[PDB]
Amino acid sequence: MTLNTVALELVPSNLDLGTAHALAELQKVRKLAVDAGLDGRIRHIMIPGMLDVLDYWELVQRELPDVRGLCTQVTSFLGERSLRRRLTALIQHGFEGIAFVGVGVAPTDALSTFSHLVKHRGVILIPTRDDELSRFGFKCKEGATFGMTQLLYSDAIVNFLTEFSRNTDHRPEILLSFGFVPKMESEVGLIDWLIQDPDNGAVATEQQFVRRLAASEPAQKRAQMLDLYKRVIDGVIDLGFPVSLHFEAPYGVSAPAFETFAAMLDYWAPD
Repeated sequence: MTLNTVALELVPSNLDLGTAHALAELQKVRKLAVDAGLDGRIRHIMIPGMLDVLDYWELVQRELPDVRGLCTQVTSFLGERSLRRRLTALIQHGFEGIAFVGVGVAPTDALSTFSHLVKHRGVILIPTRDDELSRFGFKCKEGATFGMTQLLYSDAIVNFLTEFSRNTDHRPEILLSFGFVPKMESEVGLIDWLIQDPDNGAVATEQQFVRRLAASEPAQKRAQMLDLYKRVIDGVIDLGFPVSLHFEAPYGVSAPAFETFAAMLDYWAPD
């Protein structure tokens, strides 16, 4: 009924670099996972749609043997029969959960139509986004099984879920998203761009917290991020929602990223 999982996001490698490179990067991921002692603690790989998700997933299984598959599927460009063909192929090839996203079939319509084909049906949850209490409450009403959060760089998710758990009896599984921030974010600013909301403040707060983990040194950066992880976990796991974890490395998975992920799991891991 629930996934109760630790999901590592592996973005598919672009076709230009070739299949040998993609497999080489996957052997690196597998080996860095064993490095940090995560080689049994990560149960799922989350492969987002933009390689096709089915093609990368076959590569992933050849080098990451201990993992099952989650993915993202855009719905707004497929008819119901074509989308049913796509979701069926994804389930048949070993995907256990699908987040329905969109820019055709509307995502919230797919949440109800495919409730018996797809057992775990997700939406994106952005706790700081305006109007999210009703938007996320509508998506659950339409049949969302889990909410995968935007990258979390504050504790706004704590107040979001507490007020959500009081205004409705919906208890969807929450995939808490934590993203490692390398010093290289100082120059590229990819993570800062991903979470932007032009005039939010709460977001601005998150953005400030990101530029610091970047400017911080690896020892303290891990501690500052871990401080936020424990504040979120302590303010959430008792609320009645099934909680899972979504680990991201937007710049590419690295040994520092995995030791930060291992530190989070060492404090609390789902089950």
